[PDB]
Amino acid sequence: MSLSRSEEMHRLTENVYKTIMEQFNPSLRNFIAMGKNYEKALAGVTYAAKGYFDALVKMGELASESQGSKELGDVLFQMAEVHRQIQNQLEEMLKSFHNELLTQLEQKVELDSRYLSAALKKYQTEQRSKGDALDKCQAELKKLRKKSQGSKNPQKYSDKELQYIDAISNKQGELENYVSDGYKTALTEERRRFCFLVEKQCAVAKNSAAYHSKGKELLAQKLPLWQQACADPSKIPERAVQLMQQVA
Amino acid sequence: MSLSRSEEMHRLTENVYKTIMEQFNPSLRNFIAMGKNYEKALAGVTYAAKGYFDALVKMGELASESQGSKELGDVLFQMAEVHRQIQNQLEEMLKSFHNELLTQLEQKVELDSRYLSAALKKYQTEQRSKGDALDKCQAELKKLRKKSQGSKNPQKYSDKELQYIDAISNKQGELENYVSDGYKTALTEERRRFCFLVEKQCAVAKNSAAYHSKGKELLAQKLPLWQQACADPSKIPERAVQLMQQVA
Repeated sequence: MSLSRSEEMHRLTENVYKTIMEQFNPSLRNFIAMGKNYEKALAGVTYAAKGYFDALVKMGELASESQGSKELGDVLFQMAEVHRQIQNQLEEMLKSFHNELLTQLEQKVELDSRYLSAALKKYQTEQRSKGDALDKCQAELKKLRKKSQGSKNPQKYSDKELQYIDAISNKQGELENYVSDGYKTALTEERRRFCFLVEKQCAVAKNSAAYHSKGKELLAQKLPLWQQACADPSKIPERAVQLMQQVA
Repeated sequence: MSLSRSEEMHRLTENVYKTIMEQFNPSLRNFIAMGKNYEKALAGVTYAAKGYFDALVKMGELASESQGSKELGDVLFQMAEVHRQIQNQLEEMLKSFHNELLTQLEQKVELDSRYLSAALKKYQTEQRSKGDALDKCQAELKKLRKKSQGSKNPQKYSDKELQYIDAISNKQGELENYVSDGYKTALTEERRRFCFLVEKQCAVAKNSAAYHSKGKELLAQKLPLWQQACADPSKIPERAVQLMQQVA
């Protein structure tokens, strides 16, 4: 009963390590690879966005120097400025994505390769030698019982038999305790790794939220004004109207 | 005066067309090229993000199948879902950036490349023609005024002079109206081009704001729940606590 249940925990414990080594960590390596690709792609946007908003600033310059669209100069400059602020918050999340998520997860899989192997082998080696010491102890008592039973004075050898019964109970206790500790440890190892992944994700999501809220905020202020500014393409500047009046 | 002012307005009108052709359109062509680069960079994020979120879903599956982190499966699945909805808004801005901004601006430069030259030529030709017609009338008056002295019936002379003065002021009105209308038209041409650019950018920014506000909203409501879910990496599942109790 205690044996059955203990051997089951032993199986469960082994399955946990096997699952981390064979499923969790290889899938996590793929997640990391996919994340490096994502980082590469987002970083690619950085450079491209800058030549875009530089080109936009250039149109703002031309507008500044125009005969009748000078107002649209500052509008174009503020469109570029809004981006500059947004793209900066992006770069903040990109730094945290690299430094806090990717680097930390990579360091963790790297450590695990030797750690999990070693931790498993140590568990297996010790669990086995504890079982073996118990088995040997049980065989020793069984021999002693066969000897004492077929003897005129069975009482004589019983003090050693009682001592053997104690040793057996202690060893069985030690084995069961070792197995239940190993099982709690295995579960803790499994859970800490999922939790760390979720923790790292939350960290970048907090940076994404700050990035998006900044984007929303800056556009809410500026967009109605930009929409109003370009709203009348037929608008002649005062100087031009005065000039036309002079030729009249 | 009016003729030197009219000539000045002629200069300013030619300057507008020259500036559009020599500065605005070549700079807009660079802006379009930079836009295409920005577009390809954004397109590169699309499938990189999909690979990353799919890898996150795989981690969610493992968590679902785990011995003691099952509730983190749902957390990981919903991170991918939030990612996906946000990425979907980015794709709508990408769509309109292409279909509306880049496509429509390119259409505009291409029209100018074939026709603006002709609008200028037409204006220049009609302006010169109206200027020649005024010059002719003024010459006729000047010629008449050489035989002004000494003639009989100064009244019949005045009647002739009045016909020439009327012809002149008619031709002068025509030229000056043509030149002020030309100047107003050139200013409107310049302004329309700048306004259209600003208008296209406003349409993209509106899509950007929808994207940012979506990210902020979804993250505002899910993030607290994500942060709490992984807040205890040492939690042992109930079934396991009972298992260990049974043995001991």
